[PDB]
Parts: sequence; C-alpha cells; structure tokens
Amino acid sequence: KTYTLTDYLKNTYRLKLYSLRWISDHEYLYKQENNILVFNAEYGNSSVFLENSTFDEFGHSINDYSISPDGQFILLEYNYVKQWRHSYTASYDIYDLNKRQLITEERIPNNTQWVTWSPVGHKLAYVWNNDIYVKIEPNLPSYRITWTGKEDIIYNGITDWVYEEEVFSAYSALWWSPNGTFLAYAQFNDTEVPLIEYSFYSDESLQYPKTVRVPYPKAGAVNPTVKFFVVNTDSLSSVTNATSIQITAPASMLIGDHYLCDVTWATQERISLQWLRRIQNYSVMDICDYDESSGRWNCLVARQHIEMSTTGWVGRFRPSEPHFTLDGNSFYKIISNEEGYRHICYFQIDKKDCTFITKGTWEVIGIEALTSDYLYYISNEYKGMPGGRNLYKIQLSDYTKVTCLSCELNPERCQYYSVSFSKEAKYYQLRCSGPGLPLYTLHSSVNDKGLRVLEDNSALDKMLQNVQMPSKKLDFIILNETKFWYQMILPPHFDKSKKYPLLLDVYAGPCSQKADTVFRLNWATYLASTENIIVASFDGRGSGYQGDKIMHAINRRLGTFEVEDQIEAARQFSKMGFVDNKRIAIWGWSYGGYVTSMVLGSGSGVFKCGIAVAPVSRWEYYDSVYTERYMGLPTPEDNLDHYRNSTVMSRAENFKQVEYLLIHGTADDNVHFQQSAQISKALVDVGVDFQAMWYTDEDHGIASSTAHQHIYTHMSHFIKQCFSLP
Amino acid sequence: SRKTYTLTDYLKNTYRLKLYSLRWISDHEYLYKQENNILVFNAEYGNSSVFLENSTFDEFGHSINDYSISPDGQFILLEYNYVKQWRHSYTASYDIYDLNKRQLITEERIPNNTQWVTWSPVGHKLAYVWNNDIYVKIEPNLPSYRITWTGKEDIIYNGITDWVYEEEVFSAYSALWWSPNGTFLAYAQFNDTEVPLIEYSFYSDESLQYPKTVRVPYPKAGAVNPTVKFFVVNTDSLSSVTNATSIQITAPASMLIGDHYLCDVTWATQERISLQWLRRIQNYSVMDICDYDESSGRWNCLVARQHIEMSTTGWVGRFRPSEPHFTLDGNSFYKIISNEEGYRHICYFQIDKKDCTFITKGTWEVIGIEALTSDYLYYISNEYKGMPGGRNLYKIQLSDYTKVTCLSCELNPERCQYYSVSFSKEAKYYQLRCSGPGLPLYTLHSSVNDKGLRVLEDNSALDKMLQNVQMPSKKLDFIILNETKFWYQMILPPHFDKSKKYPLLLDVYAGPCSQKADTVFRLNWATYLASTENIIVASFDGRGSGYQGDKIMHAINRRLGTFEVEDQIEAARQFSKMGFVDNKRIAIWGWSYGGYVTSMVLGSGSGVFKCGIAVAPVSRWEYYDSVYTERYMGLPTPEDNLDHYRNSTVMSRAENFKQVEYLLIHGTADDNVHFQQSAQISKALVDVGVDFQAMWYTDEDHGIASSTAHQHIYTHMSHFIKQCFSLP
Ligand SMILES: N[C@@H](CC(=O)N1CCNC(=O)C1)Cc1cc(F)c(F)cc1F
Ligand SMILES: N[C@@H](CC(=O)N1CCNC(=O)C1)Cc1cc(F)c(F)cc1F
Ligand SMILES: N[C@@H](CC(=O)N1CCNC(=O)C1)Cc1cc(F)c(F)cc1F
Ligand SMILES: N[C@@H](CC(=O)N1CCNC(=O)C1)Cc1cc(F)c(F)cc1F
Repeated sequence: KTYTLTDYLKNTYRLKLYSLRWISDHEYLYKQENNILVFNAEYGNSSVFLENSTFDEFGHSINDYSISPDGQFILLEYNYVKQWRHSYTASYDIYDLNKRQLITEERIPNNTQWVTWSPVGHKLAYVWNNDIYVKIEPNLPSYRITWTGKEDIIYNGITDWVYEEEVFSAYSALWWSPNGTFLAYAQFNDTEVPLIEYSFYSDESLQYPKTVRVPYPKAGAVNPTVKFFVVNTDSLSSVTNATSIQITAPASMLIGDHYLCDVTWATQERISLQWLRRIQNYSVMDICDYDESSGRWNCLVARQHIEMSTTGWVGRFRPSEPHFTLDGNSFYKIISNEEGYRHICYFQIDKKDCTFITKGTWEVIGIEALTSDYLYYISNEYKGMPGGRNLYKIQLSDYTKVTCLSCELNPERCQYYSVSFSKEAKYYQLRCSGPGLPLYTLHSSVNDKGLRVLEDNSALDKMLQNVQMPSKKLDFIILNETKFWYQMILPPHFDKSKKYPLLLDVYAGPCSQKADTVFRLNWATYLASTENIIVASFDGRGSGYQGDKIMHAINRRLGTFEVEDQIEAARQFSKMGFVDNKRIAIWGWSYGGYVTSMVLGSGSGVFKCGIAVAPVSRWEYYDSVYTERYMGLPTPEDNLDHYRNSTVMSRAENFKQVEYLLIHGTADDNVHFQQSAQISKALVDVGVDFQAMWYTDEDHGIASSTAHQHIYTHMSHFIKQCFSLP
Repeated sequence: SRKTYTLTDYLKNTYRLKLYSLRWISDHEYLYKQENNILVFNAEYGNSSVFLENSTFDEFGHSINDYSISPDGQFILLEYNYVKQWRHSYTASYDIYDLNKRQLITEERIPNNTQWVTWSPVGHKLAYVWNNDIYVKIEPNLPSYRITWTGKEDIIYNGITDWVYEEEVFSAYSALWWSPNGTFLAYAQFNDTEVPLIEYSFYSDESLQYPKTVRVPYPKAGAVNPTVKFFVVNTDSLSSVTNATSIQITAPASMLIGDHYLCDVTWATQERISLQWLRRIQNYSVMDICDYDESSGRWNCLVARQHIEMSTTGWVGRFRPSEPHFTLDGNSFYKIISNEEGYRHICYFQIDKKDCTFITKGTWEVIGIEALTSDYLYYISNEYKGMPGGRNLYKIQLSDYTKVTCLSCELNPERCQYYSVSFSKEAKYYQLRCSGPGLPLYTLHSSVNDKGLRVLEDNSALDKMLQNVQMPSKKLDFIILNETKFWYQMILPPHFDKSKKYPLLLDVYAGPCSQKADTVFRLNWATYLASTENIIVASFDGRGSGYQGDKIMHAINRRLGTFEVEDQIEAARQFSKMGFVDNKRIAIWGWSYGGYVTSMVLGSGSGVFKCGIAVAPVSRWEYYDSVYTERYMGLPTPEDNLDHYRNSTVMSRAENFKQVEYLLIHGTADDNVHFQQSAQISKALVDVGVDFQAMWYTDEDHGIASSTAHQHIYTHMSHFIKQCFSLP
C-alpha cells in the first residue's frame, strides 16, 4: 500500500503545525484543543487563558480570534465570507475580558471589510463600506474618519483588486503608528478603471445568472489612483469631523502614472513610504516625520532614497521593506548589489549611499529581526543551495562575524527554516519545513540557546513507516555553463535500471522557485508513490533567489527563456536511462499553465501530453501591475510587438502533435476564463482536438471541497491514460 | 465499392447533394439560379431567358449575400453586409436596382443596419424596419414614411419580433403583413420593457481585450412575457405632413383579462384580416375576423365572425394554432384542427357559422394545406401506406370529399415516399421535392391535368459517385408498447448480418411533436458511424411524437421528462433484445431537447447505456423561455405545476451518472438554451463526485454552425464514441 489519491484528497496523513502568538517578550499563546493557553517561553510551562466553553453558548462559530495588545478585550470573527485571494468580509463581536461579558452597545457593523487593533492598548479601527471607523473603546461610538467610501470606486482603508493581488497581498490598507496614536491609510480611486464582466450561475435556483463586475485594470488599461493620508486618533472629535493630513508623492512620481508599494513606520513620528512608477523600474523612498507646529507631515527631500534598476524591474515583486533601527536614523533594506545579488544594505537618512553588510553568490530572503547588537535574516547561502533556507545572525559592530543559527541544528532533516521572534527578540521559534518531516523548536536569543522541541511530527512519522513513500532528489544541470537547479519526486524503491514516466511540474514564473528542500504531501506524492511517476520541477531563467543575472533574463521577454529552459531541462531529463523518453508529460497551474501551453505548442516532440490549469493566453488579458512590470506596455513604441509574439493562440497549429487538457474556472477573477476561452477557440480554428473541463463558479484556486477532488481525479486519469497505466 | 463513407467525406462534404430551389414569380414562370446567373423559366414548355447575368453587379464592389426581385419586375432588392443575429433574425445593408434603367438607385437610400425589408405582394411598394421603427417607401427612390415612432433597442419592437416571438411563435424576424393588393400594411408591436434580461459573456477575436457582455430580453418560465398590440395603416393615404394614423385592432375581451400572445396573422381578402390570439395557458385560442370600415376608416371584429379553438387534453395546435386558408370571397376557410378522435384533419369553416365540417378524416394527420383553388384543395399528409413518417401530396375536390386522389403516392413508391411541394401563384403548376428514401428527386407538374412535365433534378451525379462507396441501408419499422404502434428507424452498416453483434447508438430528440423516425435520405454523422465504424444508429418516435394523433402527442402534457425518457429506455431495451445488437456497447446522444433526454436517460440509473453525449441540453425547465416551456408545463407556480418543474431537472439525477460515461458539450454564446444550463449540470456532477468529459465552444450559439466548430465537435464526439465502443 502506497500514498494514494484518496489519501491526498482526504488529508489522511496530516502534517502537524505549531501556531503560536507572541503576546510579550517571553509569553506566547497556543491552540490546545479549542482552549487558549499562554506558554512561558523561558520555562515551557503554560496556564489556561480561556476555556473552550467561554464561547460554548455563543450562538455562532468563531473563525479567528484577536486579543487586544494589552489583553483587556478579544475580538471574535464569525460569519466568514471569502472574496478575493486575501480579502474577505465577516461579522465581529467584542468580548470584555475583564467584565467577562459581551459588548452589545455600539457593536461593530456586520459585513465589515477589515478590522484591526492598535499596536498597544485597546484602540480599535475597522473599515466598513469602504470607510474607516475608529473606536477608542469597544463600547464607545466609532468616529467616521472618511466619508467618500463608495463600492467599486473609492477604497478608504482597503486595497482594490489589483493592489490586493499584486502589491500588498492583503485586503488591509491601514497602518497604525508604532503606538496607539496615528492611523495611516491609502485611498484608491477606480473610477476610470475598466470592469471585467463574467457570468455567475450560483445555486440551482438562480433563474437568471448574475453578472459579476470587478474594476480590473488590464495590460496598459487605465490604472487606479492612490492617495495617502494620516490622522491622529488621540484627538478625534465627536462634534466636528476628524481631519486627515494627506501625504503626497514626489514630483518624480507625479510626472506620470505610479503606485504606492510600501508603508513602514520608523518611529512614533517618522513614517516611511515607497512609491513606484507605472513603468516599474524607478522607485522612490519618501521619509516623512510629524510636525508639531502645523500638524502636518513633512517629508525631508533631504531624506529621500532613490532605488532604480537597469537590467530589469525594481525589487523581486516590489521594492524591499525598510527595517529602521530603534531611533529611526538608520535602517536596513534588501537590495540587489553591484554584481546583481540581493543583500542587506545599511542606509542613513541623511546619506544617500547605503553600505552592504552581506555579499556573495546568493541572496538574502528576508530580515526577521533587528536588535541593538545583531541583525537577523534568512538566506539561501548554506551549501550554495538556492532552494534551501537558514537563519543567520550578523553583528552590527562587525560586518564579518556572521553566525548561522540553523545550518547545523539537524542538517540531515532540516535545510529550509522559518522563524518567529518574541516581542523584544529575546526568544525565537524555528520552523523546519524540510527536507524531512517538519520540526518546531524554541530558542533563547541571549546565546542562541536551544530550549526544547515544541513539535516534531513524531505522531505522523510513526504512520509513514508502513507506506511506500517517495524520495526527493534535489540537484542541478548545466545550461550555457550556468548552473540551474531541479528536483525529482522519485517513486518508492527507485531502480535506475527501470524506465520511468516523467511528469514536469512547472510554474516558471518571474522570481519563482519550484526546486527546494521543502517536505510536502501533494498530488505529486501520490503520482510517484502509487502510479510510479517521476514528477520533477525545474528552475530555469527568470527564477529568483539566484541573482538578477538569471531573474532579469526574461525582462520584456516573457514566454521565451523560461519556456525554452523547461524544454531544455526535460530534453536532458530524457537521457538518464531511468526516464522513459516516450512518456514525458508536463502540467502547470496559473503561470505554469501558460508555460505548459507555450511548451506543448513549441513543436519539439519532447512532450507527449500536457495539462494547463487556469493558464494565461495573452499578456494583454492579465492585469497591468503584474504584466507591465515584466513586459512593459502594449504600445508599438514600447513592447507591443512582443505582447503579440508571446500569445499561445498564435502557436495552435503545433498542438496537433500532443494531447492537451485545458481546465479553467468560470468565475476566475484572477486569470479570467476569457484566457482559456481564446485558447480553445484558436485550437478549433486549426482543427486541433483536445480535452477540456470548465468548473462552474470556481475561482483561480478551484479550492471547493468537491471541485478540488474533481479536478485532481480528472487530471490523474488523463495522466494514467497518457502513460498507459492501469 | 472498397471505399466507405468516412468522417472526412462528411465534414469536408465530399459527396454534395444538389437541389432545385426555384422562385415562382407568377402562375406561369419562376426564377432559378443557374451558374451565378438568375434565369426565368417557363413552366409550360421549359424554355428560359436570362433575368440577370453574373456580370451585372460584378463591379458592384459588395459580396452580395442575397437578392429580392419585385412582384411586377421594375426593381430588385440587393442584400449585402449580412450580419446574423438569432435563428431567423439578422441586419443587412440594401440597395435598389432599377431594371427599366439598369442603374442603382441612390436617392434616399435604404439605411444600413436594416432589420427587415419586403415589397408589397404586387407592384413595388416597399416597407422596411430600421431602429425598431416601420418605414413605408412607396417609390424605391422617393423618401420614406415614418410609420412608427416608438422604436427603442431591446424595449419596443415595431415591425420586428422580439426574441420570444421570433423563436417560438412566428419563427421569423418579420412582424409585417401586407394585404394582397398592398393597400394595407398590418403589423404588430412588442414591448419587452418589464421582461428580464439574460446576460452572458462574448469573447470575440483575440484583439478584444475586455469580454463583451450580451444582454437580451429573454422571458424564462414564469417571468413576465412581452406585451403585443396590433395595428394597420393605409399605405395609400400617406400624408407625410401628419405622417400616418395607425389604426389599432384591439384584442378580444376573452384575452385582455390576462397574459396572452399574438400567434397568427392571415389576410382573408383586400379588406378582411384574421388574427388568432393565444393565452398564457396555451389551450384557448380565439380567431378574430375584422373588416375595414369604408365610412369611418376603422377595423371592427364582429363576435359572430369570431371562432373559438380550445383543447382539453393538452395545448392547442402542434406548435401554434393552424393558419386559415380563406376562399375567394373570404367568407369561409379551411383550417387544420384536431378531430374528436384525437387526429388533426382539415375542417371546413364559415365566417359566421361556428360548427365546422371536416373534409378529411382517418387514423392519419394532415401535415399542412399547400394550395387552395376554387374546386380543389391540395395538402400533404402521412396517410399513404399508413406510415407516419411519410409525406405525400393529396388532391381533394371541394364539391365531393370522396374525390380524394393522391398525386405523388405512385410516382415512384420505391425511392420516393416523402414529398414536399411548391405551387405557382394560382397553382397552375407545382414542383415536387422528394426528399427520400432514395436520392432526392425534383420534378415539375401541371395542375390542370396532373401530368409530369419534366424532371428538374434526379441527383444522377450523386448516384454516380456513390458507386465506389459502401453506403448504409436504412430500415423503417415499428414495435408495440401497451397496444400502441410506435415507430423507429435504424441506419444499418453496409453488408448487415445477424451473425454478429453491433454497437448501437441511439440518436434522440424526443421533443413535443417531434419525429426522428422517417424516410428522408440524409448524409450526416450517422451515415459515417454506420458506413465506417459499423455502428447501428437508431432513433425512436414514441410518447410525445407528433403526426400520430393527440393521444400520443398530448401524453407528456404538463409532464416533460418522464414519457420521452421512459420510451427511449424502453426502445433501447427492445433493440438490445433483437439479437444483432450488442449489450456491452449501447450509447445515446442528443442535441438540444435530445441532449435533455440524453442526460435524463443517463441520469435515470436504468443501466442500459455504456456512454452518452448531450449537446446543448436543457437542465431545468425554469431556465428555458416561457412560451415554449409553459406550452408543455403550465406555469412554475405551486397552484399550477411547480412541483413537476422541480422533479424534472437533470441535476437531481447527478448521483446516477457514476455508472455511465458522460460527455457534456455546449456553446458559450448560446442564447436559446443558455450555457447556464450545462454549467449547472457539471456543477451537480462535481458536487457528487462523478467524473465526466466536457467541452465548451467559445462564442458558439445553439447551432454550433461555424465551419471550424462544426468539424471540431463531431471530431471530438467521434473519438468519444470510438473509445466507448472500443472501435479501431
Ligand atoms: N505567488 C503565489 C504563487 C502561486 O500562486 N502558486 C505557485 C505554485 N503553483 C500554483 O498554482 C500557485 C504565492 C504567493 C502569493 C501571494 F499573494 C503572496 F503574498 C505570497 C506568495 F508566496
Ligand atoms: N499575480 C501574481 C502575484 C504573485 O505572483 N506574487 C508573488 C509572491 N508575492 C506576492 O506579493 C504576489 C500571481 C499570479 C501570476 C500569474 F501569472 C497568474 F496567471 C496568476 C496569478 F495568481
Ligand atoms: N425545432 C427544430 C428541431 C430540429 O430539427 N433539430 C434539433 C437538433 N438539431 C437539428 O438540426 C435538428 C427544427 C425546426 C423545424 C421547423 F419546421 C421550424 F419552423 C423551426 C425549427 F426550429
Ligand atoms: N424553441 C423550440 C422551437 C421549436 O421547437 N419549433 C418547432 C418547429 N416549428 C416551430 O415553430 C419552432 C426549439 C428548441 C426546443 C428546445 F427544447 C430547446 F432546448 C432548444 C430549441 F431550439
């Protein structure tokens, strides 16, 4: 017996997580049963913070809780209703922990788009109907900060579609000052933004299908406009209306279309803003500090920090995030150095010259902590493996004494790490995502001492001993003397003598990584375990975490090098003796579906069959912020001619050599069903047969319990059929 | 004949069938296109001149889609820039050409985007519809007259039918009715103001960045229907200052009490017109006969001249009340109505005498009246050999109803037992269109003596190229179920033998008053499946089929999805026990209603069919338009038939699709049976975890008639069949 498709679809062998919430510098909450505990990191003992019966007679079902920073109130989230990738709307009830009652007077309105606490205390701000309301106390009436909230037009406190999906990766457009004082927010105006219209069929009893309409700026279309505002909460008036001071953009940004990409608070009176231009290769860092005189926010032109690029676009997916020191006069920002590798640089608010404190043929992933004596960061520097992750601590007084805190803990089963720090970076938890079963340990920062193991997945590990689990080989091949990485989910009892069918699991998106040391139980696990299928992934040009030399290779050339490298990789995978070159499939989702489609039409005879789920077909169809970031603008004076060259429809004739399976969701707000609609029509006009499958009222995720089981049961047969498997 | 009829020969259309589509310009001559040239043939002796050459508009600069000669012959209407809309509707650009001058008319040209145009029955009076407003053009080069002034897109339809009256009622985009002399122009006005709108996406060429949303006034079962008013105008008394006064003919009080339709408009004489009205509950029609008052200029409809036609066992008519055929004086008319025995035969009526007297009778039905003279009435009926799938032309003397003489039964009973006819102006001659069972044959006859003059087209060229082909044979027979004779047909593969077991495909439609079993000769996908893949394509006509009486047609009345589904399973069970039919390989495929039956049959869990293909199927009858659905289902209300509306959905059988292999196909731009229906089908199958094959067609409507899409769907369905039947 092996890892079956039923196991994957039903979550038979479930990984164990350790979700903890640092409430202080030495205490973190943990989800035990349904009770809430409060662990003392120093001693490992806990004490019950809330029984699982406090909400026994509640009447609804909490989806997520939110204790106030001080610990005097707890916000309850129920009636969850999902919207886009990150956005959602739900209901909220405030619980007075001290009174041990439930707030009934002046309750948060239902259908609230976003809510969040202030960093300290119990001050509360939430967005409802596209407008910002702040409640100094849970029982006090809320103050209306904005009055221009308007559905599908004016977004105050929340991001619109493109900003949520392509920039902030969150529905929240609010930013609290370090302490409960100021509230910064953005205002998005989608008045002149075109609308995407697709049909929604709803439940069986919906006689006339509803037509969904979303402000969706496509490639080169009219983009939404952004305004930034800051308002003081400790001065709100119940008589007159609160005044919000608007922070404008530098002239280098106002000269044309632009975006807002980052908002980070330096000190209690200093706030950092980063602006991006339509043609996203020139960033600007405006540092604003409060003025007690005029009550305005002045941004010293003497404090800017220009960040441009020449080989490609600025930032991986956006300009990096600044990490200001405790005093707000020096920060750390991950940027790509001279040779093209992203490393931690050290800035001065007054000096426009940053000083890199790290360097090498690798990249710093993120900056996780900044104390007085040590800066903490994640990077793929260990053993020159980009697909690996470890935590290094660097001394601020010596840019040479760098210590790794995770490379050597358990190098056998731990090469991909994550960390969560306490409030004052006195302790930290380490997540070991792979290559072995996940591991959760607690550490004390004083001497980087290891305290205990919080979770080791020993319960799960006991089960896999009887099932035939697949092995995962991570290695590299050579393209034009450059070293590119790949991974192979090898079936159980792998024999290099027998010929195996190879399935190429591909994404190939800008700054992507499908080859890593991460342990995961997915559809590829069943394919190799039960069907004895070598499912592999490859990181060609465009893949990130390896320098701008590789990533920026596809700048303005989307659907070219990243497509060729995949073909080239499978070309060399087909000569390994254990790979039946006559049965090499490929499949991809989202961007991967676009590459898969661009591959099956390449006319190379390398691949026999393929599957493309929710693929892009024409870059003019996708949203602007993402598309234009890499392609430019669809104009004959910019890069229109490559927009027209990279369409998968213009490559239909060559689909006669391969079996194709096109799958898409009829409610895909992200990669509109229009994309696959144009693909099928192009194949029809050249007499190319293919398989297809639409999923009614499904989005880009196709995450419905029934839909998810259906699409993977459907693709599995297509693969078994193609490889001639029982 | 070592070669067989393949799918390429069908898709690429190798063996093409010829016709002889003429146009009677009078009682003596007709027009027929020869070799890009329009000719004029003399029915008496077969001589011919040339009415227009290929090198006449050769330099016109427009790919002419169609022409339109005038009754007299002084002008010819040219139709170019054709733009299809729905089934019968479209908008094209028009140009007039003066035959007596050989010059294109340019003064006050007919506007572009014109929705409908047509001359007067005699002369050269012209009336067209532009922006939903009627225009009258007395002379082809003089200014037009603004008849109606309420034209409004998707709201007010003047002179044209909306979507519902175009598909289910008149089967035409035209809402104009000239009087014989052309003096009066009768028209109807539709109002879809309160009608809901169906909204689906249109994707267009690659270059369209944002998908367009198509919105169409479409009344689903239960929703409010469009409202209709009727008007008449005197095309002579055209003021052009005060324009025109549109006299309105009000509907009968029996109809105005509630929702109702306008189902038929037939002119009796130069001053008498008959209007048939239909109620929401399609079982009570009322014909109104109105005369033009020469003193007040009004239109009164005497109650004595008003005729009631109702039905108790179902809906009245096959799809709508029959059209009346009035006499010369316009005081009596012969109309097709259902007998007291349940069969549809011709009845003789009088203007002011309600009790009609049938001139025909028997266990057969009259398909339709083709021509009416002062002494004989020519009609088509499935009487000969008692075959419901046959069509022959009959001639009955109006002074003696025993003088029943068939004109086509005996011409060639071998290759012809299904006839279509086209008479002259006064029926001096008539063309016979034998569609089957042999190769189509076109002939011309003279009614004065009823003798064959000359053969128009015997498709001898087609017969010459089928020599080197292994054609399938077609058998027409019947089985018996509960003392009733139900008919079926099979397309047997060439060299048929009972010593083998054949895969059998059940081609189905099974709609109300339908008939998939007949004698017609066809070259289609079924011919390829039988000729090449050796598949027995069979069809069955039982319970709900027309032309067999009301007791069979009105059986599924207010009960769709039970009798049609049950008989197809019963017939398939019958055919599976004949001997030469294999049990392991039996399928079923249907288009439109046939797709609804195909899905219902597979969802029945009867366990008979290995696979099944449904193309543009109906899901629930709440999704389809009102007039068609409510004609067979009543209203979807608790006090009517809502309970059956819900127990007849195909989604409620998603659980039973685990046994059968399913293939769902539907066009994205389908405005008749919306893609919404198939979307709900797949969603139901997904919610119960049953795998199936699916295929959408971008921008394709309910026809899937595109050149590239037609070949693609049948190529995909051929693979689905060949793999389900394990055929090499
Ligand atoms: N960009 C996403 C990649 C993705 O969607 N995949 C990759 C693998 N195959 C798929 O089909 C789906 C991941 C991602 C999205 C965010 F919004 C974000 F904030 C952070 C993230 F890491
Ligand atoms: N829009 C993209 C957002 C993204 O990639 N990231 C990277 C991780 N960090 C982020 O902030 C967000 C994802 C995406 C790309 C496609 F090409 C596509 F077809 C569909 C998609 F969903
Ligand atoms: N109702 C239509 C049913 C049909 O023939 N089918 C359905 C499936 N696809 C086909 O090609 C065959 C035919 C039809 C006949 C008339 F006489 C008429 F006036 C209007 C019509 F629409
Ligand atoms: N709407 C129907 C019109 C019709 O059948 N006729 C019969 C021949 N004479 C006429 O006047 C029109 C056709 C139809 C029925 C369905 F159930 C369906 F799903 C789709 C369809 F197109």
